[PDB]
Amino acid sequence: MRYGHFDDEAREYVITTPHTPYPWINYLGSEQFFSLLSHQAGGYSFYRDAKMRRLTRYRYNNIPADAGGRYLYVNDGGDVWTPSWLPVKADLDHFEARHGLGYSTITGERNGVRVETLFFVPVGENAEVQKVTVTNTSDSYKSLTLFSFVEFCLWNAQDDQTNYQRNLSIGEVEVEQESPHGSAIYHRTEYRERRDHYAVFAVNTQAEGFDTDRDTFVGAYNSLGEAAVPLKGESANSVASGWYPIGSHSVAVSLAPGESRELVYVLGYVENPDEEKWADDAKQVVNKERAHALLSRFATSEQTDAAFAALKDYWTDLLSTYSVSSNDEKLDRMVNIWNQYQCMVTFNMSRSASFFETGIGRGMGFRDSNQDLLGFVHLIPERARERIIDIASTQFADGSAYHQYQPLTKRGNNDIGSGFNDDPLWLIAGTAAYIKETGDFSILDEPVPFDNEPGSEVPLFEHLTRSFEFTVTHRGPHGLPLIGRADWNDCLNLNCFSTTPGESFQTIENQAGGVAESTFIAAQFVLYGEQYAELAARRGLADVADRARGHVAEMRDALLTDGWDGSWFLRAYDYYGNPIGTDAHDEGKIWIEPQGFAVMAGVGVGEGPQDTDAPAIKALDSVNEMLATDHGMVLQYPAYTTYQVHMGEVSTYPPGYKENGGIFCHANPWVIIAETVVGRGGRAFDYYKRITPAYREDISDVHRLEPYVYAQMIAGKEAVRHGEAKNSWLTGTAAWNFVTVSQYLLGVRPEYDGLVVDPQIGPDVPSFTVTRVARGATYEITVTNSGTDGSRGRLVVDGTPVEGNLVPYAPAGSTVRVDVTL
Amino acid sequence: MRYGHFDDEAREYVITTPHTPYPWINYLGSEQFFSLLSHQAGGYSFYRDAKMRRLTRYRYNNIPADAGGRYLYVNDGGDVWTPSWLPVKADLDHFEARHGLGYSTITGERNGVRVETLFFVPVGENAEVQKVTVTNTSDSYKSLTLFSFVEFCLWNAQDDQTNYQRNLSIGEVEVEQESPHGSAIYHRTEYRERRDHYAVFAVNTQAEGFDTDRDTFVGAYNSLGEAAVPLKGESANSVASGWYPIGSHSVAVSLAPGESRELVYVLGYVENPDEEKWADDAKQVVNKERAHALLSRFATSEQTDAAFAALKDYWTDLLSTYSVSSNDEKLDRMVNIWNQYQCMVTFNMSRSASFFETGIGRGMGFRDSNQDLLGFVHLIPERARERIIDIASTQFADGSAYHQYQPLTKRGNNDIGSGFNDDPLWLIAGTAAYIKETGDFSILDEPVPFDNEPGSEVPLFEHLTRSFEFTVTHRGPHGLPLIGRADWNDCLNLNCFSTTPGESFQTIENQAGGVAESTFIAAQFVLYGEQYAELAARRGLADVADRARGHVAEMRDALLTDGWDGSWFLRAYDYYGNPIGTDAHDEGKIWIEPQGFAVMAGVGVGEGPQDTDAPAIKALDSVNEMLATDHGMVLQYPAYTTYQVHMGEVSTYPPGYKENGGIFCHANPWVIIAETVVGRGGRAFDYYKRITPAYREDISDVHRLEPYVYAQMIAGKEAVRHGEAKNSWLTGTAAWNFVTVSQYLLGVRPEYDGLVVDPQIGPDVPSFTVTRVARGATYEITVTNSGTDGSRGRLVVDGTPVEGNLVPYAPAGSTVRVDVTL
Ligand SMILES: OC[C@H]1O[C@@H](O[C@H]2[C@H](O)[C@@H](O)[C@H](O)O[C@@H]2CO)[C@H](O)[C@@H](O)[C@@H]1O
Ligand SMILES: OC[C@H]1O[C@@H](O[C@H]2[C@H](O)[C@@H](O)[C@H](O)O[C@@H]2CO)[C@H](O)[C@@H](O)[C@@H]1O
Repeated sequence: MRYGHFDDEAREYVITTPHTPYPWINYLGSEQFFSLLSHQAGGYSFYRDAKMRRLTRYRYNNIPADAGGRYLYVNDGGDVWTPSWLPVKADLDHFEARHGLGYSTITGERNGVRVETLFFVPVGENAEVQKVTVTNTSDSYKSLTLFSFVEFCLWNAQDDQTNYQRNLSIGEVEVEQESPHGSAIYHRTEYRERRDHYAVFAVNTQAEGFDTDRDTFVGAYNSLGEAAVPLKGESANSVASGWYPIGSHSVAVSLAPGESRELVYVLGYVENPDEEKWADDAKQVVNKERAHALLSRFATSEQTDAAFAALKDYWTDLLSTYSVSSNDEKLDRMVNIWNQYQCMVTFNMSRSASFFETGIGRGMGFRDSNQDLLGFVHLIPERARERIIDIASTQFADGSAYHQYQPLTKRGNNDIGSGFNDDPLWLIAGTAAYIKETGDFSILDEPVPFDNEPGSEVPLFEHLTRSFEFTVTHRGPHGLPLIGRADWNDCLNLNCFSTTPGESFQTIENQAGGVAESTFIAAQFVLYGEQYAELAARRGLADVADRARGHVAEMRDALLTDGWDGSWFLRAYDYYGNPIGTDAHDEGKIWIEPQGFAVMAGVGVGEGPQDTDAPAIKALDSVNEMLATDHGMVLQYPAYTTYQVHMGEVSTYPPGYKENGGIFCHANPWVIIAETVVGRGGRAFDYYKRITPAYREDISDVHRLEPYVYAQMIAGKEAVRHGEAKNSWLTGTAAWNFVTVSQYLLGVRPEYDGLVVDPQIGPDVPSFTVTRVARGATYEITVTNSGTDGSRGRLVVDGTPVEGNLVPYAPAGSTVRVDVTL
Repeated sequence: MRYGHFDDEAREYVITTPHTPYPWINYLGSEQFFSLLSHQAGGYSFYRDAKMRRLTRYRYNNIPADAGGRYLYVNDGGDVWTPSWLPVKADLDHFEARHGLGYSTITGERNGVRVETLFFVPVGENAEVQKVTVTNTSDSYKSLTLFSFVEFCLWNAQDDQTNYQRNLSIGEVEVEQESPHGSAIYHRTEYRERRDHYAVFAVNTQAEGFDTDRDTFVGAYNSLGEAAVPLKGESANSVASGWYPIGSHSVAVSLAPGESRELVYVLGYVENPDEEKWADDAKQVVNKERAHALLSRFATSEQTDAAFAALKDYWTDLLSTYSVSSNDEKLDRMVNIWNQYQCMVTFNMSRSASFFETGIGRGMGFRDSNQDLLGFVHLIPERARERIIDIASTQFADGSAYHQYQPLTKRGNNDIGSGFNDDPLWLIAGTAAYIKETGDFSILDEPVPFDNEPGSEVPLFEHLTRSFEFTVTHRGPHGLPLIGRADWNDCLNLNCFSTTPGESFQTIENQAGGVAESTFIAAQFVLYGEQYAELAARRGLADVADRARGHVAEMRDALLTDGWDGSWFLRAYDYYGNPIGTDAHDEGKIWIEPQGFAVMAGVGVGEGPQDTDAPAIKALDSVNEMLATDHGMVLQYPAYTTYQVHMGEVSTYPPGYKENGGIFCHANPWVIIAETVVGRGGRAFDYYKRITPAYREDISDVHRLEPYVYAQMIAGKEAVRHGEAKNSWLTGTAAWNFVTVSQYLLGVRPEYDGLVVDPQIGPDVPSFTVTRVARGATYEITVTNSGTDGSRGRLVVDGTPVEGNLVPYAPAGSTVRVDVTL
């Protein structure tokens, strides 16, 4: 199956039909106000946060899945149809949806009329802009009347979705048909309350009608695709007290054959200071200064078109700092465009919102973002520097770290689990990278506070220390670090033991005590121990850059003595000291995570890939023998047939699903560089094209999802719908896979002291040109691949031959030639 | 407008059409497993708790509102229609829905075929039973194939509704078409987990088909009313791994004209002990012992019909202990049947679940139930005695009381507000009543624990004490009690002061400090102070029955000195000591609550109703002048045009809505007995028929709701949709209105020492016969009304004339004649 294709030259994914398997969406807006739009126009919009400021209403778990998005109702002499197809689901002459960078296009054609919409949230404007181009393709005349639809969300998801007792009575909105530039509306529910803000919906034509109550608009005994006003041929011009409010404007267009009209809408998170909140001393009308302007800069096609480019350039500039030329377009589009893109949504989304994220329970994770930053520091160091400090601030003076944080209020959340003992080291992982990208040792000296509590601020370095030493303090009799609530994945909870339903495994209570340990953590800390022992050293804290350096080794050395199976690494030593993931169990002998993660860190790594006396090698050989799937590497194997009380949420999952014998994309990219690390270039790549969606276009139907995005969860060999990927769009895999090709496969990877060129792509890719902007200097890396396992590139920089993996950092505005053969 | 009528003789409300304004529902099941069914069959089912054990999926905020209930798909030679009309919304020949006591009937007729369903949850069976009677009314032959639908809810609402990341992968279910008695299914999602339970769906015929995945059943690009399998003429026999699972069974029926077939379904919260959980040592199949039986007792029409009666009798017995004979059927049906019924749903529902209650955030309230018990002690004292102890147990040794409690785990909840300073006295209000009903001073000596914490248990008396003295400790410079988070209604939060959105006013933080006081509380405590000073006295704690007695008076006396406006009672003294609800403000001078509640308690009450020098009188005169509406008495007046920072959630509401100038039914019945208390019988009644739905049948369209139920919130004079009632079905008004007629209007009201007959019904009702079962003896109260304001009844018990309002308690099996003229 296939439903579209990639148009690289245009930097976009094209879709043939609305009969996609599952709704495929794009993420609009990269700064403060993002919108989510299904190729069906289905989806919704929010400012900063969607838990709290959900501009508009979406309903998951819908029948059919996803009826309800931004819609245009069109009546052609009693004919009502929508190009979104949804909701009316009409017979279309032609249809197509193209995803873009910051935007998407929806175009629909029924009965001699063409409606095309441009969807985009443009830069600087906390508003989703829409540019319509209803064009008439008929010899005859078409005289149409157009209905625009939207369903506001009363600003708050948890309260809105779920709490109707207070909620149905607060829905007051204002109308202003005679607006300066056209005619609009202003959802202001709760504004009389503490709110000093609202949303604006408009069109740039004097609307000859409108509506602001849904039932009024659609009438009872009804569906969306059966909307009542669009069929009546005009608008009931409802006005709302209570219940659910929507925005609409009645518009008619008359167009000679081929004739056309342009219509621009403007949905905006409009907002005022408190003082100028009111147009009254009554305080009964909303200040509309800051919204008149809004719809004011977006009131022609010249401006809407003008904006379209602005961002195009925005992305267009944006992709430069890393790009590629090769034979494997499949590769190219994903690094170049679509993956570097998928990387971005995450920087901003954390894992808050997706179509699998109700984006209520989830703000931004400490762990998901620190790992998210890697994928992003190179997109925009400046923006990134802040996150480090925004995320670091959710740091306890304990060293212990807020599992996550509420995006909007920028404050810690205990809402979803607590006591995850690996978090603390993340800080170092993403952070240490900042500097590699920039050389900015400035951020260490920035002062970062503890828990957001003022007066506590310390240079960000203490946040690196605290977390480093959190482990050192917190480890088990094996010298192995403690798992607590969990290492990485939250499905491994040794200290839970629970038979009473109704309590999530992440909120559920965690029992005091243990001798319990994670080898996945120990692994990470052997990577990051050094991450900070060094940065601390360049600090001139030489005496404490060794202590730190030493604690890794006790730990380096205790991760082979005590976490080794002579074939693979132990998943963990559970609660009373017994192990987990030994060959000594029926189910779950091999767990992929210490495996990939302990080789990236370099543990048990020998002379070459030829040498098989290297635990590195034995360790990967096996995931190869055991975990590895054609679609990717299941988390561990085999999955469970019974509920391991002692472990936690892990076995709750049927076999083949998720953290239970499911392919956890995220876990996968960790192992690849292990292949590269190891020198098994050919293998890694095979892995990377394995869990990779560039190469996804093939069986769009196996996936049922977006062929352009790294989706956590592609179903397991054990499961019936294996090759079933869910939760696309918001997986650290976006950030961790870019990494690999960024830095380990295409081996263009930075350091504090120079740019390191070291490819390991297997023979599949024999030639490429990587251009990476570093420190202002462009590096043009033309490379010759011949594929020897354990082969390496020799560098010839600027015509002269050099030693190292390394290139000296070059003065800006300078352009530098690297040639490396391997 | 009107859409049905009352059929008293049958004890049921009948409906003509599915084109009701808003969905009208009934509550099935009175013990452990209740289901909610819209007359459209729309709704859902749960065991004990619906937050946690939602058997099946409902979606609020649906378009149209409420597509999705229990549905039967019928195909008549390629013709698919549903009698629920919903979801397919087809053209019906004839249609009708009758609500019942514990059940409802849905009957639909299209194209020469008749399908009638009986819906009921029967006694002892934690299952909703369905009895279908597809009958053919045609001269020709109809050969049909029938599809039954249901959409399971993965047991947990908060997790299910909102949390799709883990959720879509756990949906494993089992099928067994060849079941002993017919063919069925067993939603067992999470069962491999801590669950030791599940649900069973069946029919009693070998099903010639089935389905257990929704999309599979309906296919994509689809709605419910456009289900895909019902149209194909057979079932895809889906089986589910992950996603949303449903239950269906393919059934065909062939019937001569007038010929008919009977079909019984059985949806059940089936459950096992842990040990016998498994049919395997594999633990990969669900024990089905306890479910085979389930569908086993319900596998003929003889048993289904047999059960129908059992409960009919159940209610049928149930209404005896209080009933009436009069001219005002309008009155009769509500006391007798429909109100005493509405009373019951509440005992069980608290305010957890309604169609306005997502029934996730809300378990059972301390305050809503204590007040709920009043309405119910007489239905079933035994059941009631436990609640007192179940609810009392959510009592802090502080005296301070858990605002509410999680129904299922039976434990306190801080989820929704905390620090409500009136709660504590509720305990006395409902509890003291227990005894009046029964004489059971046993419950005081029951031992009730504190916070559910063992070892703390004390006779329930300390729970009466604690709460009594909680106030005494907690009062303001006026000697008035403190409001804290709130008195009664949660919209009056003096100590909040908040301009930052996103925090509910009940969870939001409450500021330490105050001189803030509620007069509504003070009022209550003057009613309950005595409630317990006496019970304590009959204890022989005479020395402490006076201290207690005294604290009322300081308080009786401080409620007129300090809470009086010479016209009405002060709503409260706010945070720095300034008052609220004085005639001294533009908005909100008169607040109905101290008014009704301070006259029920008897404060400022004079010689008669003629006397107008009585604050009682001035106080009600005014609510009459100010608050009183044709539809009922708005909470206070006038409502707000601006947000009183100091007050809290109160002004967030537009004028005319809810706790803001909205008719708060609940507040209303408090005042009536004030009229009765006062002697203004004629007025009270006028009030009671005023906010009363018996008399609701009139303009079914003003209400948009169930004409048989007390709905909190009927919109205000100030609001546009005034006469708009929302949130029907779960208002303490059900419990508090029964009270009034129970005890004050029809004046058949109990005490510790005898039965008190004292009507005050105004002249509208000149004659009645009340039969009330007390202490085993039936009391037949034939009464003669002539209506003098301040008139009273003289009693002639058993032919001989007596003095008092009082009748001596009569030895059981005895029947007693009361004649009273007034
Ligand atoms: O476990 C891997 C990754 O999962 C994230 O936790 C999720 C997880 O995705 C899901 O499979 C499980 O069912 O629910 C939890 C909810 O938190 C988490 O964000 C990461 O820390 C973790 O590494
Ligand atoms: O306030 C009266 C009654 O209301 C209940 O609190 C509700 C209330 O119904 C609603 O109008 C407000 O918007 O929300 C709160 C949520 O708790 C409460 O159950 C009662 O205590 C109270 O007397």
